[PDB]
Amino acid sequence: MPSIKLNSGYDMPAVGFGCWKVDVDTCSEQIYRAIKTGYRLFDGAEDYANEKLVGAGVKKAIDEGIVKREDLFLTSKLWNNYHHPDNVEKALNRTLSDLQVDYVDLFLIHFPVTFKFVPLEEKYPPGFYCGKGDNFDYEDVPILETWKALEKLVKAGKIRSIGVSNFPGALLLDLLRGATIKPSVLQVEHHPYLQQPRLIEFAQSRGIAVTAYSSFGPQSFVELNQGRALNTSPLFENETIKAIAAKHGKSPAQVLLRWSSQRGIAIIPKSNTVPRLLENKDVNSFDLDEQDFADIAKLDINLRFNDPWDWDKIPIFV
Repeated sequence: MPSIKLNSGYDMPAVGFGCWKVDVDTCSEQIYRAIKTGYRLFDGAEDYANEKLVGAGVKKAIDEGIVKREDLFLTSKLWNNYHHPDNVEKALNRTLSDLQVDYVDLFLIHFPVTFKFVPLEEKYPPGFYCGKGDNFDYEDVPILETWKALEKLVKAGKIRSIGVSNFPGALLLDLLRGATIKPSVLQVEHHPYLQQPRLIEFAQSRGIAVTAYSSFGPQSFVELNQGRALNTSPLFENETIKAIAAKHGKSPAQVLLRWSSQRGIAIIPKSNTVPRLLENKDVNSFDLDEQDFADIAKLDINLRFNDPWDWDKIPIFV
């Protein structure tokens, strides 16, 4: 129901359905199911390797008359091999073709990292393959060159709003100096173990909407192993989160999502189950108070789960 007005003039649903890590074999049906339930924003990306599957679910729902295209907010993200201005449109055309749509509502630069271009006929999506066997290889395309190509695509009608994912403050600040169309959205890893409060305040002060990912902190096998190795509890089991949930008669999941949604940050949880699907859609049924916000703020330990340093020592967050 609630909406964030982007600096581009369009309304972005505050609560969306996250397509990152969705089960491949049920993806189309979950998308359809989610539209039927009332979800309108779908947060996707070229790297998720499921945009055809998302487009088929979307297609089904539009065909049965449940929603019109203009009612949906489809986000995709430009992958790291496609930053050169010759190639940004090739990537975006594949997204649009996969999604079976004529525009996307939001197209983000996925990471400030420039992998060497790989033809889409060779491998798609390429992931960490950079055309040099198992080795990473990079190309010298400044962020602003990519941004200017995105701007061109906005003016060509293929994208409504553009933004960035996984940008630190200094890089976002420098982008703002060269941008003609300002970034509308900043999407970052955001949970009580990685709060980055000055980054949030910065983005919000410039009228940039913030979308959180990984609102639940560690969830994958690897992230929960790290957690155990660090003697750090999963957020669902964290004593502060459980105390606040108990206090409000709510689940830890609901406290985690509300923490963000109450501060005006967009959320895109994986809702892979009809129980989660309905709980995650009604997160705004209670308000955290000032003491809750103070208790949660103490949890910040700068624990970052999504770090290109881990890929190839790429210094994005250093």
